[PDB]
Amino acid sequence: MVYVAVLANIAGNFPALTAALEKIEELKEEGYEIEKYYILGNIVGLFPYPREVIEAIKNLAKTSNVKVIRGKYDQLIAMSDPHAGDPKYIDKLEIPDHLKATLKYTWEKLGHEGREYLRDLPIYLVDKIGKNEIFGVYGSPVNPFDGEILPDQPTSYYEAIMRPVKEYEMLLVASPRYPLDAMTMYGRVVCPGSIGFPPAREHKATFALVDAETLKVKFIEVEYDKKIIEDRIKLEKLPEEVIKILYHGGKA
Amino acid sequence: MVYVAVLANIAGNFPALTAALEKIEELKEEGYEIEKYYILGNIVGLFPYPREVIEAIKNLAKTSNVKVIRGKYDQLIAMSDPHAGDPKYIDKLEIPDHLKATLKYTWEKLGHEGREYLRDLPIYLVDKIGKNEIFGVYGSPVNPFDGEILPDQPTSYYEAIMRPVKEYEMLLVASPRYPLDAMTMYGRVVCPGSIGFPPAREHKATFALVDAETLKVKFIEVEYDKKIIEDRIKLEKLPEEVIKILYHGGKA
Ligand code: NA
Ligand code: NA
Repeated sequence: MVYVAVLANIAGNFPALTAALEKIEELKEEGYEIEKYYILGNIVGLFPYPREVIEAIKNLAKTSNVKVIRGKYDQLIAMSDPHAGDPKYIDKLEIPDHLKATLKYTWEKLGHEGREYLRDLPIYLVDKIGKNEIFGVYGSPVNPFDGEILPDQPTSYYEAIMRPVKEYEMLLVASPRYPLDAMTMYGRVVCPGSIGFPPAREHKATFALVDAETLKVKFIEVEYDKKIIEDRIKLEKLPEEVIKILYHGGKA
Repeated sequence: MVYVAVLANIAGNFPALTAALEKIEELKEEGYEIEKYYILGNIVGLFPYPREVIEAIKNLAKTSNVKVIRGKYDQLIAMSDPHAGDPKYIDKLEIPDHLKATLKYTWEKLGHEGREYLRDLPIYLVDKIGKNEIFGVYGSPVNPFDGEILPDQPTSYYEAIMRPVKEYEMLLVASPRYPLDAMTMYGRVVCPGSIGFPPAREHKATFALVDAETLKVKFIEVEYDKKIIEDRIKLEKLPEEVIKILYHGGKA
């Protein structure tokens, strides 16, 4: 049958992304036919593989239908003056010291072409899975980049969030960080989980496959190598906090 | 020919809305074919005619194709607990004093049925005006409710704002509060003007008619009676500050 692959929060973690894409190639040998991909942010920003992540997405988009939308971290980079000489503007932003470091590094490594790529990324996902209209945004409908839809809340919580977008059958968001599939009277609120941004310990690249016909959601978890990411963080001189996030999780 | 009427920022000003609608009816008698209406927020919130504004729209929706989206003020009311006994939460919001007064007034005057109506209002407008896809939001694509797009800026300013929504031919926003029609390489950024929220002195109910085939924008200005609004403000014991905004304009 046919499913739509939904991924989110790669956050510059190339190994996690590669593991996920390879699992998908394998599932296609298992009866899954994947007509298109939805990739929610953050795309880059935390882990040291910004260029490899974008290249992998660009390559996928050439042979498959890929719709990508930017996340908070992507926007913090894209919003900078196009010909800024450095990422110093970041030191004034109200964000943790560790994020300031990774964002600066990302800004630099991306170069002008990488930064322009982020600037071309849409903010909103408006498409249909099957014959069903769906809407997608990084944070929440009320606030695209700073809004946070929490996982583990009662149906009433999700019902109120879905109301403003009740014309859509499904709302796709990245902020919950964990697999979420909440049916409400106004439609379903869904989070595919997190690809490369660990929410806690023993993180596994997580994403979702949604049935284009029935809209049912299946969540997939795939292991990836954290040691090579740890080594890269060290080699690149990034904050120890980034390693702590890798193994114990952290919030956006 | 055929046009789509675009209105924004009624802000509870029934007399202004009535004047605009009546002008539309006159233009129809003059050969203007109106296919549908787009009514961007703020619907209610500042002036004392919340119930009458909603009733006028509802009746319009009965006979014509009308799509409405909420604005900042509408959201501040809709976000409240469905069974709160008063609008006291508003006093703790970081908004000017006069707005607390008018929002609380609006909250109670709306009644449960009125507030529920705002809660059903979509946040985003996604439609086609002919073969042209369009997107609409109150503030800005980056921040739906708090985002502000300025008028009278260089093309480069609007270009950067259109880029994240470049999949659409036209972006409709209310925040500029003045007629705006800026063409960029990524599409046009348009503001129909303000229907009932004066940005300055001698304000006239302003809206736009968009050519359903050429996407050409025509702005219309209509006069309405401010004295009856002033009198209503006084009768309802609302801030003198609202009368000030009425004749000298005020900011959202
Ligand atoms: Na729905
Ligand atoms: Na465009």
